[PDB]
Amino acid sequence: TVMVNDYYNRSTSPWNLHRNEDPERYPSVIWEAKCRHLGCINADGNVDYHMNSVPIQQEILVLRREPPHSPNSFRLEKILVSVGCTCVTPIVHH
Amino acid sequence: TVMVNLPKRSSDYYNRSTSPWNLHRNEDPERYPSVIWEAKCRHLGCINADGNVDYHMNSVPIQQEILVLRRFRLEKILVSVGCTCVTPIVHH
Ligand SMILES: Clc1ncc(NCc2ccccc2)cc1-c1cccc2ncccc12
Ligand SMILES: Clc1ncc(NCc2ccccc2)cc1-c1cccc2ncccc12
Repeated sequence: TVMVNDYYNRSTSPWNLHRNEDPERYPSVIWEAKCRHLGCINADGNVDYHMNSVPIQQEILVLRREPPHSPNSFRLEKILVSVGCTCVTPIVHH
Repeated sequence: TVMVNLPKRSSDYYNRSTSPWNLHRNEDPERYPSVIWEAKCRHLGCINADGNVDYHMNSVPIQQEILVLRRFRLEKILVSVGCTCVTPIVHH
């Protein structure tokens, strides 16, 4: 316990941004990515299913009000967020 | 003033991507967490169907704003989490 005071439009695996809001959380608003397509954009600008768009996830630190509905008392929490998309081969080498 | 009660690589996307990336160690002993693993794109370009680097396309890092604790105050920093492939800006 302590005291405390456009490029994605040009991607071959493009995404949209989605508002993730939670007043019981700091930061209250987190911008999450959702891939537009299951395939990737090929050279003619069409979705190609020989490759797949996949979201990249990241574990983010967050402050959660503890106990519920407290203006100045928080607990440190980790959550998983989608930060963007990449284009991958659908097969795995494992 | 508020009261606060107090790295791995588990996905294979980094290697399966047309914009693959490596991880670099970002360490700060007066910070929580002290170690963060940041992505860096492997190539300037992206991998084509033949397995070769296409220098016309661009590999670019995906950044995310994250919360860290510094010796105790709260700070927001930007971190690279992966890379995507984009078509370049080719007009004014
Ligand atoms: Cl410009 C382009 N070039 C290649 C690809 N995918 C193929 C590829 C990926 C990696 C390495 C080699 C080749 C896609 C696009 C592309 C992206 C976004 C919008 C587009 N709108 C119209 C036309 C193309 C678009
Ligand atoms: Cl399998 C493959 N297929 C297509 C691409 N990029 C072209 C493309 C992108 C988007 C839409 C259409 C076409 C790249 C790869 C590829 C990716 C990763 C490693 C590889 N290692 C060897 C050979 C290919 C590899």
